[PDB]
Amino acid sequence: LRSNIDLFYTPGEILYGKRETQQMPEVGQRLRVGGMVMPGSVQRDPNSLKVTFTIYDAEGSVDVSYEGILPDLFREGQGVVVQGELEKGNHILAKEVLAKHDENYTPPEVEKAM
Repeated sequence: LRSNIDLFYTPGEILYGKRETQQMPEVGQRLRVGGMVMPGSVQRDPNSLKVTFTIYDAEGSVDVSYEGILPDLFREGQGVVVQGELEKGNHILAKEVLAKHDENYTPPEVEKAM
């Protein structure tokens, strides 16, 4: 199947199969995944920007480690997007976390590489 940039999964598709059976990701790879943050799941380090949360949908759930400056929109019970790398089973090392605030990403060849 095609569409969008990169690939993507969900908290069903990382466990059950990508939207039919297209493949499963590598425990060695980078990927992206939307899901709804479970309430209460978001632990954050009392002294650090580390997070641990779970994201689910009407199907299954996955865990997320993130560490860093979290979207100020990110909330307990909204439909976020993760991206980063597969940890082990159904857990993602997020590398950014996004709060479905549309997002766009300006490339290099505009800012200071015109």
